[PDB]
Amino acid sequence: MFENITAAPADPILGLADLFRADERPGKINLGIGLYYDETGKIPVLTSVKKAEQYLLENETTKLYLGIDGIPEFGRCTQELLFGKGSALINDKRARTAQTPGGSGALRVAADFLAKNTSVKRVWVSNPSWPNHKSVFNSAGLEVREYAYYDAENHTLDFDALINSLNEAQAGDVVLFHGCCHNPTGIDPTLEQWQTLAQLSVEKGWLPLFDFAYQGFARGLEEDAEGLRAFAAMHKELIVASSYSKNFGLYNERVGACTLVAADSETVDRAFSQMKAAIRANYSSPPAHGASVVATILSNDALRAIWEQELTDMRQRIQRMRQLFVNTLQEKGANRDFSFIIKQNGMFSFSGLTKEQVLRLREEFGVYAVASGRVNVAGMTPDNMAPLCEAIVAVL
Amino acid sequence: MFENITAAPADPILGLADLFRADERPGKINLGIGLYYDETGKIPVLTSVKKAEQYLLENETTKLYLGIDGIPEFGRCTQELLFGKGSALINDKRARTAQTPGGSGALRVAADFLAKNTSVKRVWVSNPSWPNHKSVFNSAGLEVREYAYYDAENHTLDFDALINSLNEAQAGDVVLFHGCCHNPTGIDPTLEQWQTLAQLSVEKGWLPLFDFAYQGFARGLEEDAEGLRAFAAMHKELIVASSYSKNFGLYNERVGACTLVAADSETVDRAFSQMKAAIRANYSSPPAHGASVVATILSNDALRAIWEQELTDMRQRIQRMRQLFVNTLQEKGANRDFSFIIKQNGMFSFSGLTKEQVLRLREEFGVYAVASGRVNVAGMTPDNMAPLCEAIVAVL
Ligand SMILES: Cc1ncc(COP(=O)(O)O)c(CN[C@@H](Cc2ccc(O)cc2)C(=O)O)c1O
Ligand SMILES: Cc1ncc(COP(=O)(O)O)c(CN[C@@H](Cc2ccc(O)cc2)C(=O)O)c1O
Repeated sequence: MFENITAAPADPILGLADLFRADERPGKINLGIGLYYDETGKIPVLTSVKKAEQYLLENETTKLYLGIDGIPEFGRCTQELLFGKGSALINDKRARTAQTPGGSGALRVAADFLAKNTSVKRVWVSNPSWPNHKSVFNSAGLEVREYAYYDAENHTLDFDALINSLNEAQAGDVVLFHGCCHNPTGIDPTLEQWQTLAQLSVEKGWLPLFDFAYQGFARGLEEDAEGLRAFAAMHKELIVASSYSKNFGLYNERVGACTLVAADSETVDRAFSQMKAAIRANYSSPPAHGASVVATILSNDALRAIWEQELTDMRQRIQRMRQLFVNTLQEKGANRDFSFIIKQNGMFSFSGLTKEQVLRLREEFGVYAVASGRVNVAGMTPDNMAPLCEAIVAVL
Repeated sequence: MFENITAAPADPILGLADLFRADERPGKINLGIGLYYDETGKIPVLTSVKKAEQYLLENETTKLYLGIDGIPEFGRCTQELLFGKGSALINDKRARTAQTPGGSGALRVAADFLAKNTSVKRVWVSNPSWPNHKSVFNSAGLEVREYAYYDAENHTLDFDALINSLNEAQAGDVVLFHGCCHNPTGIDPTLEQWQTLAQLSVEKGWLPLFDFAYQGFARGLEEDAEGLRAFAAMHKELIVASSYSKNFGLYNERVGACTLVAADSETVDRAFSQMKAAIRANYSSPPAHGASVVATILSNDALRAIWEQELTDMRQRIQRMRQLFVNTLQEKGANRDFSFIIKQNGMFSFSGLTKEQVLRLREEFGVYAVASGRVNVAGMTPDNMAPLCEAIVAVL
């Protein structure tokens, strides 16, 4: 049976890892995958989480199957964190949430729900975009089409080119928006541009699906949900695929949520029921550990207090490593003017290096960036800066 | 968008939980979902588990993304428990293993891999079978045909209707077997009956797909893997969906595995890149806790030793709950002769009860079995024995 099977091509991102993990060179830097690092070059486990885990250790009496929808309380929490204190979405009981294996699994769940229970045939995804967006959607049968976004020549959001693109989307189409910290550009639309698309997309008849894997690294919690919050006000229906792998450091435990919002509760209920079935034929029920951490924390004032500060801390060191990055570039002999890098939010930076640059940075200096020229600021440290900035400077 | 969505009818097993949960009558018993219970009727967390968790607590420095295929250890270990320490398979590097969100997720990973890369068209699954095999396979767009298996009248494995109903299996079809502990019958083919099927399947050109989710509750670890190991000798190609949910009480952390057998290293290799690819479009990478807890315990002679006993002890108490069940049954009324029960393996028993019988125990006595009339031995205790045996008796 498998004599004919053909070797697939590796994950452009995740596959880099393997590569990295294999060079035996000394000074190898890894600006690949989006991992938050600390000053001392490591991927710590936050403190609020070890505290959460200890609590679990001494408190857990069973490993009982969770519901298909996970821990209720983790849901309440995701919602509040998503919509706000006493939103009508919550007051109206218009949202139903499901704990899933990461934000990558909230996607896959969404798209099996859409295709099986809807008339959705197409999903529009920005250009550029997170390479897995397509494969996820494709796998559920859906067609993926791309809209314009990124003004190369000037490092922004080309609004009108964006708008003009989406004028080709039929009603009933699904439009895919990154909540904040666009991956991999780092550019995000103002509150007005969100208010815009918000009105538009309502008139145009689109289904908006928000990929929110970074609440907290742009400006902060409550303010990084604005776009999303503008949308909710308008729409009767929407879907959000959220991740807690970056803001809780829980990468390998897989914590995320799939939120569904309908016109009302009777609906949402009916609709949610089908979502479950989508799960039940996938993985059945979600993993406990990681999500129980999340609720525990979000539920406790002290622990929360602690986590929030851990967050703002992660964010601030990033904002720091970015200023530091250009400065040194500048101070190191860099052709281009990189200051547009200080206009990008989140863990990355859409560098501007060509495929052959990124290819050379690696074979020749041991540096590791995604071929799009995506660079992970969070992987930058005062101890690697110089050497880093020197290789780049040599390849430019 | 969601205005015409048809509510779905709930999972037949998990759905039962909901009902149990919301029921308020004091003496309610729950013989539904396959969860191991203790003398006092709790679903305790194994000592070897707690122990390994502690270890992780103290020693975990990171939550870094696992690989697509998970913890190498975890795999290396799974194949061993699957094929046996010395096995050629291992020595021939013909197996590849991916850590997954349970036995469910492995099933699904199997389906999405087949579907997408094989030209497999139909999957054959017993009658009766576990109700999710269908849903899983369908959702991958596969045809589910049934083979015959259980001989009601004398409660047994009719090898005859078995062999005859599979005569229509086609070459390239996929035959699906429960390695041991048949859910929901509890009847298994003998090493001989196994030796034979292995012979056919070869001769008739089938892809066997083993569903192993209870290794250790029949006879014991190595004993229960006979059928599988017989197959492994003959076959060149094989698929195995394993789960640790029951033998390690890890129900809610989703731990199981998917093993791919091929003729050679190169093959399995190519063929596994494809599998990974299928993983990347679903959930990305596996959840770490639970699996880490398994490699921990299986790589440590000591905790291992502690493990193998908690298991042995779970089995023993089950077998005791069996012989006590019939004993109290007879000794309490019973027209029927339930003596065939003692001949079933694992947590359940195909009771021989009526749809309308289980509807009444539930409604009138708080008892909770599945509709097929499948009862959990494991959810039986010395304290509840009487009261259950009374209602069952009053509905005969
Ligand atoms: C925008 C975006 N959305 C979702 C995800 C996946 O999040 P999880 O919660 O499932 O981890 C990511 C992840 N992006 C990171 C990490 C990653 C993970 C898997 C694969 O295949 C590739 C990358 C990244 O490297 O950009 C998003 O970025
Ligand atoms: C026969 C069978 N095969 C596989 C599995 C996989 O369970 P995992 O928890 O490892 O994924 C099971 C488990 N079935 C139990 C519990 C259950 C699980 C999911 C759903 O939807 C319903 C019940 C059972 O009671 O049969 C098998 O049983």
